[PDB]
Amino acid sequence: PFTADKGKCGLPEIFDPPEELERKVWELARLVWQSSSVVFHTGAGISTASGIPDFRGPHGVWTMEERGLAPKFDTTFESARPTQTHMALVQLERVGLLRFLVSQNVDGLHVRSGFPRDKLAELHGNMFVEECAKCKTQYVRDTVVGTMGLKATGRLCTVACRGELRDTILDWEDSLPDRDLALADEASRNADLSITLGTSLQIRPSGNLPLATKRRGGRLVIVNLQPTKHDRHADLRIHGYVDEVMTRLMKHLGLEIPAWDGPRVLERALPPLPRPPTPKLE
Ligand SMILES: Nc1ncnc2c1ncn2[C@@H]1O[C@H](COP(=O)(O)OP(=O)(O)OC[C@H]2O[C@H](O)[C@H](O)[C@@H]2O)[C@@H](O)[C@H]1O
Ligand SMILES: Nc1ccc(S(=O)(=O)N2CCN(Cc3ccc(-c4ccccc4F)s3)CC2)cc1S(N)(=O)=O
Ligand SMILES: [Cl-]
Ligand SMILES: [Cl-]
Ligand SMILES: [Zn+2]
Repeated sequence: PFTADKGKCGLPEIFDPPEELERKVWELARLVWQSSSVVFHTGAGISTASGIPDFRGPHGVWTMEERGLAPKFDTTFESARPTQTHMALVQLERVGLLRFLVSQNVDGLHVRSGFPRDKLAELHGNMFVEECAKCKTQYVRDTVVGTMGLKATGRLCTVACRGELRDTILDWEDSLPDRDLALADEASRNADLSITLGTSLQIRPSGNLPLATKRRGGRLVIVNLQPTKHDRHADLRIHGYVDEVMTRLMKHLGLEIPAWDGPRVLERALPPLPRPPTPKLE
């Protein structure tokens, strides 16, 4: 916990030039069109444009620790708004173009964006979510649960139980939730397209799940400013700001990015909406 390996921190950013970027986002559009089963994998990089610093980027929580500096928040977790990328992923699921979303983010923002919980794996837990130790019932709070490390928050269960409520934030030693990880693994293995968004993929087993798509001929796309662990294994790497890549993709796919209504919780995916007809590819 003092000595916990924090991986490689503050590696240089790569920026694809605009023509190369435009050409790579079109090829990402082509792979989404061809894919039966698209799984998205998200890391702290999708929440940097909403004021929340990442871990290993130039101004990351671990990077600044290594240099004896403090990370800088431009928001509270509570006042944080989902990004363009968060709202793009909401819409891609609604029109049936995303099968499953796996996130390492504890920032609560996929849930607040209105993303269906039944298509989300929160591998490292959720700051707004507490769980009953007895009935395993989860509560999505409008404020951050004040503890970390699967501790007692001080509230009791209201299930028609008085079970002790605990946070969902894994400590370094704590293994991933069996339900979320099993569902993340399954969706990853069965995917023909895995797209990683603002993750450096350095955490096991979180960062290895996109590799499971590569078995039986699936395609891997990494979108990230820095190198990631699995750059070698990727069919397509896109070095740009994830908001720019996702707005450009959504425009190629015929899809508008929807308004955020403010914080809302959807437990179960609604029936799919109409989507644009597919272009002729080959
Ligand atoms: N706007 C942006 N657009 C694209 N990429 C970005 C952007 N901003 C940052 N990045 C990139 O996004 C990447 C973010 O990678 P990391 O910072 O390792 O976060 P994780 O989600 O992988 O951390 C996993 C766990 O490790 C921790 O201990 C916690 O337990 C976490 O849950 C960087 O390479 C940035 O270059
Ligand atoms: N970007 C960022 C920066 C800070 C926070 S946080 O202040 O809410 N807080 C959260 C817990 N960590 C400590 C950890 C303890 C155990 C860890 C761990 C669990 C499993 C597998 C590997 C692991 F390393 S990490 C400190 C920051 C949140 C984010 S966000 N947008 O949610 O990703
Ligand atoms: Cl904090
Ligand atoms: Cl819908
Ligand atoms: Zn209970």
